[PDB]
Amino acid sequence: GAMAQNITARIGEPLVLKCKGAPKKPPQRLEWKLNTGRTEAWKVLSPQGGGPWDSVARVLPNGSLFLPAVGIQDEGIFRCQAMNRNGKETKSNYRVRVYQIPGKPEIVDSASELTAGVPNKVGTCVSEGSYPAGTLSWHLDGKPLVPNEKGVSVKEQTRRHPETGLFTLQSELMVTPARGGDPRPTFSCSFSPGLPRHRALRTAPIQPRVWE
Amino acid sequence: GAMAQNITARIGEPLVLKCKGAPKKPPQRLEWKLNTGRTEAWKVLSPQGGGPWDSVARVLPNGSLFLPAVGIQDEGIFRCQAMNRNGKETKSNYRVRVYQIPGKPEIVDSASELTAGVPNKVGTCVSEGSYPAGTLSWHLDGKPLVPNEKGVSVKEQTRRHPETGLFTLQSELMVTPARGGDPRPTFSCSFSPGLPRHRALRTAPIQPRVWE
Amino acid sequence: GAMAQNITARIGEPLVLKCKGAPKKPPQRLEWKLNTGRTEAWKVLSPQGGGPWDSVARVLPNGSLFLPAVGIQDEGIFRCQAMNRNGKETKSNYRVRVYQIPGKPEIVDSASELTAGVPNKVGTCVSEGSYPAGTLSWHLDGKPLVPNEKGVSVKEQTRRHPETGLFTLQSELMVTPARGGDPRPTFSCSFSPGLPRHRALRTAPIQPRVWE
Amino acid sequence: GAMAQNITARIGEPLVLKCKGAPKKPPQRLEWKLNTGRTEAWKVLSPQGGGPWDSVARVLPNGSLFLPAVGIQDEGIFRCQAMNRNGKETKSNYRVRVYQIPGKPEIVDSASELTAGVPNKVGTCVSEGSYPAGTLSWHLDGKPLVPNEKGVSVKEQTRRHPETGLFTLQSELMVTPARGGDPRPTFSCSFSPGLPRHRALRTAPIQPRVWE
Ligand SMILES: O=C(O)c1ccc(Oc2cccc(COCc3cccc(-c4c(C(=O)O)[nH]c5ccccc45)c3)c2)cc1
Ligand SMILES: O=C(O)c1ccc(Oc2cccc(COCc3cccc(-c4c(C(=O)O)[nH]c5ccccc45)c3)c2)cc1
Ligand SMILES: O=C(O)c1ccc(Oc2cccc(COCc3cccc(-c4c(C(=O)O)[nH]c5ccccc45)c3)c2)cc1
Ligand SMILES: O=C(O)c1ccc(Oc2cccc(COCc3cccc(-c4c(C(=O)O)[nH]c5ccccc45)c3)c2)cc1
Ligand SMILES: [Cl-]
Ligand SMILES: [Cl-]
Ligand SMILES: [Cl-]
Ligand SMILES: [Cl-]
Repeated sequence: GAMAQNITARIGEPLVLKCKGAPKKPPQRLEWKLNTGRTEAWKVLSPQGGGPWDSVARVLPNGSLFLPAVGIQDEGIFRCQAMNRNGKETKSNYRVRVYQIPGKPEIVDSASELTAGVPNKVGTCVSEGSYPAGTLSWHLDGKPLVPNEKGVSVKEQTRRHPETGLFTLQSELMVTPARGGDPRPTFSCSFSPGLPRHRALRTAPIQPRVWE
Repeated sequence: GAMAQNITARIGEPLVLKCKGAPKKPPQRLEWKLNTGRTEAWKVLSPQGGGPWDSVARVLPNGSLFLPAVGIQDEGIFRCQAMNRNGKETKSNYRVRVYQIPGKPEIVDSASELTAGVPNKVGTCVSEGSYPAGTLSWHLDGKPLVPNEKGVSVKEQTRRHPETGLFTLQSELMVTPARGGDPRPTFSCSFSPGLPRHRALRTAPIQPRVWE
Repeated sequence: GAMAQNITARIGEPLVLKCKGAPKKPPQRLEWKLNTGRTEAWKVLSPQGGGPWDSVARVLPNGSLFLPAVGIQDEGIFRCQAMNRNGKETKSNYRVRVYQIPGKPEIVDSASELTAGVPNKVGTCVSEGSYPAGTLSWHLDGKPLVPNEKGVSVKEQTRRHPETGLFTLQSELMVTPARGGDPRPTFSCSFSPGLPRHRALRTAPIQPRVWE
Repeated sequence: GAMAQNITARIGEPLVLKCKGAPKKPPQRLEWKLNTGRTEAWKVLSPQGGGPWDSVARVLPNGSLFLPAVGIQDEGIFRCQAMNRNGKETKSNYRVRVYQIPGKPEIVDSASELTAGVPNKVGTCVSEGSYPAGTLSWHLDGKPLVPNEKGVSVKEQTRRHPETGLFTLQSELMVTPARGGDPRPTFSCSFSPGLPRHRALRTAPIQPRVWE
C-alpha cells in the first residue's frame, strides 16, 4: 500500500480521524474513502452523508470522520482528500488496526505437588477476551520457560466467542523438575498482546512443593 | 473435505440439523462439532449445552442441532457422531451454505430514445440484498445480451450493506443499435443467484424508440 | 467498489488490459494500480517497470498492462489513469476474475442393477481441475434430479490440488425408483461452472436395469 | 480448536512431525489429517501415499509426516491418530505456524542535519523478506520513540513480493528536537518479528547534528 499513519482503535470505543487540509467548517470540498471488513473494495463517504453508513461512520462539521463504536470489521484503510480555500489538495492516509484487552489471565487446575525427575502437569493458564489473539507464555522464578528446551512442554488452545469474535487462549504447562533443584519454585503466566507497545498482563504466581 | 450432505440455509431463518443414529430422547451419547465463520477450527457442542453458544446453536431433546436464526457466519461444516442403544456409531456430515434473496431488480435511469449506429446508455439495473452476491445480466427481446459482442458494453459495481453484509449490484448497459433494426426494442435485466437451482428474478422491460 | 469492466481471465493464459486515453507510444503520463491476491492493498506499476513485478505484470509500449500467464492470485482490481497530449485525464477500471475449465466429468462406480422401492447407489460423478469450484448435478432422462425431493439423495465432496489450487468435485447419487417406473432409466451428471455464461459439461449416460 | 503442540516452521526448510504412539516401522495402523492453506477442510494422508501430495507431505517409515520445504500455504493444523501393537489409540495434534526472517534492516535517506524546534525528516527504515509481516520501531539514544508523543511522527508502508509473498516494511520517522537538547543524538530502527521469542534485528545507528 502507500505510506500511512498507523491508528490503533479499541473495540467499542469511538474513533475520530482528521481530514488534513480541510476548511474548518462547511462548505468543504472533501471526500473520504474507506476499504474495511465492511466494504467491497473502496466505499466513498461525503459530508452530506445519508443511508445506513450514517450509523457506522459519519463526516463531522470539521471534516473529520467519526465512528461512534469501532468493531472488528472496521479494520482497514481510511483516506481523505480535501481542497482548502486556495485550492491546494491535501491527502490523509490511515491504517486502522483494532484491538481489545482481555481480562487479567488466570491459572486454573494448578498442581500443589511436583515430583522431581518425571513430567508433571503444573497448571493451565487462561486469558479471555483479546483481539487480536495474542499469546500466553510461562515463567519460572522470573525467567521465561521455553517449550521443548529443558524438560518443558506446553500445549495451547484458541477459541472465539461466537458473538463478539474475541479470543480465549489456554496454555497447559508440563515440567520435569531437575533433581536437586529449588523445593518451592514459583511459576507464572503472562498474556502478550498482538499489537506493538501494548503492555503484558501477568497472573498471580503459584508455588508448588517439589519432592526429591 | 469428506462426503457431506449439502444444506442451504436462508439468512434469518431457523435451521435444524439431524443427528443420525441418535436415540430418540435423552440419555444420548452424542457430540456435535462445527467449523464455521464463528469458530477457530472445530468447536464441540454437547447435549448439556451452556454458555454463549446456547444463543446460537443448541442440541434439542432428539439430538438435532438447532440454530434459531442463521447468519452469514454460520456457513461451514457441521458434524455429529452418536452411539445408539446397541453401541453402533453413526456419523452425520453437513456442509451449510447460507443465502439471501434480494428484492426484485429494478431498472433506473433508462433511456427513452436511442440513436442507431452510435453508443447509447440504455439503463442501469440494480439489485439489493443478496447473499452470495449473484450476478446481473441483460436481455434484448428475449435473448441474452453478451458483453463485448455486437456493440454491447457493460459496466458493473458491487457494494455491501455495512451492517448486514448483503450485496447490492449495479449494471450499466450501453448498446450501439444496428442500422435498420427494430425501432422499438425491448430490454430487460435479470438477477441470477449464486447457489444452484435458485430461480432468477427479472425486471420489468423497457422499450425505447430507436432513431435511424 | 466503483463501476468497472468485468474481465474473465483463464488461468495460465496471457492477459492484456488497455489503458484508455493513453498516447499510442512513449512518452506517456500514465500509471497502473492493482489490488490482487499478490498485493498488500494497492501496488503502483509504471511504464519504466523494474523489479520482481516485471515477471508478473509489465506495461507495454502502448500503455496496456500485460500478464504473460494469469494465476489465481491475479484476481482483483486493475486501474489505469492516463493523460493524453491535450492533458485530458482518462480512467480505466477492471475487475479481473480468474477461471479454469475442468476435464470432462466422469461417472465412476455406477450400478448396473437397481431395485425399485428401496434406496440404491447409482454412481459417483467426478470433475477434476476447475476454478472457481463450480457444482455437479444429476439428471434422469433429461430432467434435473432434485436432492431430497422424491427419493433422491446426494452427497458431495470438494478437494483441492495441493500445488495448483484447482478443485476436484465428487457427487454420489442415491435413488429409490418408484414401483412401476421405467425399466431402463438414463442418468447423467453435469458440471456447471461458477462464472456467468460459461458452458456446462456433461457425462456420458448410464442406463442400469431396474427390478420390480 | 483443541489443545495442540505449537510448531514454528521456517519457510523453505523441511519439517518432520512425529506420529505419537505409532509402531516403529511398518505395518502401521495410522492416519494423518491436515487442514492448511492447501486444503479444502481436512485432507487425509496414509502411509501408502500416492498422487500429487507425495511432492508436498509424505509419511515416513516411522510414521512421521515429512514436508521437504515448508511454504506459506502449509500453515494450519496437522493431526495423527495411530494404534500400537496392543491396540491402544494415540492422537497427536499440531498447530503449524510458518515464518521467515528478513535481512538486516537498513536506514535510507537519513538526514545529516536537524533543526531544533521544527519538524525534521530523520530517515526511512526498510526491512525486506519477513513472514509474518512483523513491525518496525525507532529508538533515540537507547530508548523507544513512541509515535504521537513528544514531537514524534511516523508513517508506515507494507508491500509483498509478488511471487514469494514475503513482506517489505518501511517506516519514515519525523521528530521535532526539543530546544537545548543533545546536539548529537543517536537514532536506530529495529525489526520485531511476529512470532513469540524470535529475536529483534537492529539497524546501524545514525547520528545527525542538531542546530539550535
Ligand atoms: O466542487 C465540489 O463541490 C467538490 C469537489 C471535490 C470534493 O471532494 C474532493 C476534493 C478534493 C479531491 C477529491 C478527489 O479525491 C478523491 C479521494 C478521496 C479520498 C482518498 C483519495 C486517495 C487516493 C485516490 O483515490 O486516488 N489515493 C490516495 C492516497 C493517499 C491518500 C488519499 C488518497 C482520493 C475529491 C467534494 C466536492
Ligand atoms: O459415555 C458418555 O456419556 C458419552 C460418550 C460419547 C459421547 O459423544 C460421542 C459419541 C460417539 C462418538 C463420539 C466421538 O466422536 C466425536 C465426533 C463428533 C462429531 C463429529 C465427529 C467426526 C469426525 C472426527 O472428529 O474425527 N470425523 C467425521 C466425519 C464425518 C462425520 C463426523 C465426523 C466426531 C462422541 C457423549 C457421551
Ligand atoms: O509528468 C509525468 O512525468 C507523469 C505524470 C503523470 C503520470 O501518471 C499519471 C497520469 C495521470 C494521472 C495520474 C494519477 O492517477 C493515479 C491513478 C492510477 C491508477 C488508477 C487511479 C484511480 C483512482 C485513484 O487512485 O484515485 N481511482 C480510480 C477510479 C477508477 C479508475 C482509476 C482510478 C489513479 C498519474 C506519469 C508521469
Ligand atoms: O486396519 C488397518 O489397516 C488400519 C486401521 C486404521 C488406520 O488408521 C487409523 C488408526 C487409528 C485410528 C484411526 C481413525 O482416526 C482418524 C484420525 C486421523 C487423524 C486425526 C484424527 C483426530 C480427530 C478426528 O478426526 O476425529 N480429532 C483429533 C484430535 C486430536 C488429534 C487427532 C484427532 C483422527 C485411523 C490405518 C489402517
Ligand atoms: Cl472456537
Ligand atoms: Cl461497499
Ligand atoms: Cl483438499
Ligand atoms: Cl504490495
